[PDB]
Amino acid sequence: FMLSQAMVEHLNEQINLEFFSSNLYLQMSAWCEDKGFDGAAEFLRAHAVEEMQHMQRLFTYVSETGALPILGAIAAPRHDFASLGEVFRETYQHEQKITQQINKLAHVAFTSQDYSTFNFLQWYVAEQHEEEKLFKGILDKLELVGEDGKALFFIDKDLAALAKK
Amino acid sequence: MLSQAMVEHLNEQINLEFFSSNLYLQMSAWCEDKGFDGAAEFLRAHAVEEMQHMQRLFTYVSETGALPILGAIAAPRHDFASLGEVFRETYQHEQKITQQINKLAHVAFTSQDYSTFNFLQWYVAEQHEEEKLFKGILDKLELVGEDGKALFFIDKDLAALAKK
Amino acid sequence: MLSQAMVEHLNEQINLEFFSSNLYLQMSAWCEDKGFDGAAEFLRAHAVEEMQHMQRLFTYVSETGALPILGAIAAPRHDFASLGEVFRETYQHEQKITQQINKLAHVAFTSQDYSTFNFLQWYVAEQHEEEKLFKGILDKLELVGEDGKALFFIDKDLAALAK
Amino acid sequence: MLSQAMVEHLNEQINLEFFSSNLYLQMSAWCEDKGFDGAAEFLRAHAVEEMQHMQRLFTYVSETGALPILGAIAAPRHDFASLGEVFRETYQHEQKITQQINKLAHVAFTSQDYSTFNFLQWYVAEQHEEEKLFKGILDKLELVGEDGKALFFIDKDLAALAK
Amino acid sequence: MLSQAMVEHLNEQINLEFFSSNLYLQMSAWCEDKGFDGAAEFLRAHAVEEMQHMQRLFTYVSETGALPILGAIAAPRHDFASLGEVFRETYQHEQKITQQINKLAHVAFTSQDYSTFNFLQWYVAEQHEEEKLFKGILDKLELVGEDGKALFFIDKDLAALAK
Amino acid sequence: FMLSQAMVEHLNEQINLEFFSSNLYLQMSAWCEDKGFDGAAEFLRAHAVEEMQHMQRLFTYVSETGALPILGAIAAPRHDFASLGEVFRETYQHEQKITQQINKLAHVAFTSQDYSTFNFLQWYVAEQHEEEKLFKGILDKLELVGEDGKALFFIDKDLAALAKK
Amino acid sequence: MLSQAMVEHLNEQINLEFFSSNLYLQMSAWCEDKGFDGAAEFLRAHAVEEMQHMQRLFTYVSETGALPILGAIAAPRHDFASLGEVFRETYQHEQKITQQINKLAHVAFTSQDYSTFNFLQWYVAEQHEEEKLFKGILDKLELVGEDGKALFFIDKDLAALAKK
Repeated sequence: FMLSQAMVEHLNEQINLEFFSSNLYLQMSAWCEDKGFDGAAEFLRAHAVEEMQHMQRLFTYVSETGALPILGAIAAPRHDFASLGEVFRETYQHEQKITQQINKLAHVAFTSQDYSTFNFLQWYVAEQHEEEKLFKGILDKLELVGEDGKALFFIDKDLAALAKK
Repeated sequence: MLSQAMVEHLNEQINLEFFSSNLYLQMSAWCEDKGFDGAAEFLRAHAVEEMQHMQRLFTYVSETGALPILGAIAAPRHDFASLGEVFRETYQHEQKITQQINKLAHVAFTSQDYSTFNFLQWYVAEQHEEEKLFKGILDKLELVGEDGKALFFIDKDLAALAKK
Repeated sequence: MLSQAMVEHLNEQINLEFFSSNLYLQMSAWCEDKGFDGAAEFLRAHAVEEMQHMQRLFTYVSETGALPILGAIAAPRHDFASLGEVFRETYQHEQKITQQINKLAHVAFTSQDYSTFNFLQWYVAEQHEEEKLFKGILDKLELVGEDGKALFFIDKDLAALAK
Repeated sequence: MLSQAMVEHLNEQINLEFFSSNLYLQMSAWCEDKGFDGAAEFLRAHAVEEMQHMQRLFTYVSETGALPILGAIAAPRHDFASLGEVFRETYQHEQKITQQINKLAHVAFTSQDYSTFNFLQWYVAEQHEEEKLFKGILDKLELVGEDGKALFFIDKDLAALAK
Repeated sequence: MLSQAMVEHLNEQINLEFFSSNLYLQMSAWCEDKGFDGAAEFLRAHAVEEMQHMQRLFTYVSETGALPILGAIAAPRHDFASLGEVFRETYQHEQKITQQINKLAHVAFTSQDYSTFNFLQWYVAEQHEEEKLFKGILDKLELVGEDGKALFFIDKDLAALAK
Repeated sequence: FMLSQAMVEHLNEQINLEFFSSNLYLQMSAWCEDKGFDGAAEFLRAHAVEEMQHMQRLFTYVSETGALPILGAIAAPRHDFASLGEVFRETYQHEQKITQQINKLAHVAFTSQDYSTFNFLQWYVAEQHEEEKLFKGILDKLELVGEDGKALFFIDKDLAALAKK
Repeated sequence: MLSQAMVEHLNEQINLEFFSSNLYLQMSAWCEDKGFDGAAEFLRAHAVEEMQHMQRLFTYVSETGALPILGAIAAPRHDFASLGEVFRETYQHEQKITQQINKLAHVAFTSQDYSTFNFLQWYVAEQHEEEKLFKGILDKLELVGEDGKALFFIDKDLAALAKK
């Protein structure tokens, strides 16, 4: 009753998206590991964990309103990538998609006067702000040093450091 | 290292473990929705542990030099007729996992993949624990029955079980 | 500066919160009278909590430069049929408060009073918590029933919730 | 679920372990009776250890859902010729236990009962330890002989081993 | 020096205590098999306690200079009708042990074996404790009944008693 | 009596192999040091020490069964290598040989129903799992950054770090 | 730096030290096999220390810029007629080492390799200790003889000696 039926559906859709996102990042981390980029792998693995916490936070919110969060089938994430650079370009694009989705979600909550859900989404709005700075910076590195083996060797070390942080 | 067949089997188990976690998570939501917070807390913790079983296997495959593949995770059922059905289903599900681990252990052995056989022993031990735990819950339902007051007390026990 | 109308909206909410507090205090006394000390304890603490919601708004209004005004507070109902009714009434009441909070929020936004909208966010969040809490109690009544033994055990859960 | 046959194998081992414990306790009493307190202490602790091996198996069987069954326990020998014989009998007995454990392990594996195989690994390891321990005592008897002064010093080593 | 007859009395009690321990262990397994983990835990600890009573007597006999003798231990009953029967059997059994202890005490006194009489005083005291404990459990069964919900709550009390 | 005579022989053979392996790694470390790769040297030196502990653990196990472990003559390890990369390629190959030997050992223990020795070898089975990930990662580094002087300079620093770990 | 001749001599000593460690290790196994655990513990510790003497020398050669070369390590004998023979052999072996260190010290001096002469002083001091220790063990055997009870007590002393 606290959530409109249409809002429960939007939130459930975001829950499934976040879940898939976590799995994509995890699958990507396995690619990096496979290709000898352990720093990238550690970074993406931690990022997958955090995305799973985003999904969990939504799942919990939905239940707390008295509605029923519902996981559907999670699609199989892509597992073959061309290069480390492509992995992080795909991640950046994917994060932009997430930001766009969270923003649409906020707009819907607002235009329907669901101030509670609007209030709830502020955490995500803020969190996606941090994400884009982080992932753009990685692309800026690749742009700066290039994508030859030596460049990737050093970038991989910076990713290892970002993970521990 | 790992045979291609072994990699496929391990990836299938990684996928099942992921599904299992999602099943327990979905179940915890039904429990909470119906007011069984103890059950919901217990199931949530189990969904976390199952996700760690998933990760451990994922990491093992990677460490052998193979590429683990998550695949598509099936949708878990999201409705149950009663709290009893929830835990009858968890029990049957855990037996399935135990059976699947055993087959895997068998495939590892019969192909002389002793490293994988050794790895799988942690899971073999864990499932022994899992089965005692869930059988004990069914035993409770059987004992007190499944009326409202019964479930009320069983739910309290579940909340206690969750805290550890 | 708060609009003349917004001051009136806030002042009315101050009055509603005050009455809400007294309603819960009166209910706690019914509970204690009928031997439900767990329930009395819980509602007693809830009445205090609500008095704090009142105070927070009162202070906000004062700090904007406006004058909060406590009107007259109606007498709360003191006659209830059963413990179940007490908690159904409370859940219903909490839903009314939630709705009033949402209206205030909407009027603040509509007014481009971003300050008051911001301020009300604490309340929006609190009400999310409150409804989960009270629906949980109705669920327990539903599960266990409303016979004597049932109420006996629910009252225990209420005392624990109180702590 | 443990096979009907595996339950019987485990139950029989439970019984063997129980008797083994009693055998060592009875031997400890012979030792104390003959003035070998070191040896009595050592065997007494060994009887407790063996009772624990028993309990571990008993609990395993119960936890699988099956029913462990303590049968009747035969009376252990209480008449021994000498301290040397006591410890030769124990070494021989430990070898029998080791062999039974290995058979159980083999039956578990053969059955594709990977759970019980896994469980038995603790026992396989323990028996490795035990045989080194008991062979060490026979070696000492061999080295020193079995005259009174000899036994006097060996008994001291046994008390120390007990700690 | 213990009389030939007193050694036999003590040895027989050693055997009874051993069987008593095994009886309680077997019962604990029935309990766990039927889903009464509280009861299993309680009886399991009680079996250990009884094994200690056994050991204490065993040691006493040895320390007098006599030879304790573990005879054969019969198989305990493993088939019970219900939790209630398990605990009625235990209370009955404890009463038998109490009576045997009293007979031993009387034979010791009659023999002017003041040493053994003195020794048995620990047991006389323990049995006083034990009977209060076990009668308390029968009283609870009487109060609550033996339906499923009843047993559910009694099992909780047993687990607590175990701690 | 606990070990079959054939098993004592297999275990003694593994003991001599482990000993030679330790010495090979030690000799390799001296080559790295000689060629100015102190990080590699520190790494290989520590690896030689650990292999000596593997051998020691087997030696002790054999004695504990009541059999007699026997060291034969240890062959002279190769001391002339072409490059750092060859050193680590040889190490990786050698580690694969060790893994294969441990596996054959496990199979023999099993097929002869020596569950005690089978149980004992599980430690080695697990340990060799770790080894191959470690040494493959080193080859992946060489593959990534190349084998020019600058590349080896940076790889040598990573090996120094792996050693302290 | 080091003359080629000096490098050869040092490498030969590295090889002897490795062998020595293996001899004591092999001996410790015979001791344990015959039930002399004290002797086996004492000899095991000595095998560890000898392996450190090896390493110290290995590191010195490397540090001078030369390449130390391990060579093939001879097989140590693995059987002995009695515990007494074990320790008569250890004594003779230690004297050989002492003699070899002295020759080395002499070669260092006579070629004015003062750095190597200085390095070798640690070994010169250590062998003085070694000889007191092992001579003292023979003195024990001589004193109590080599019957079973004698060896039993000597073995206890050896276990004590090992603990430090």
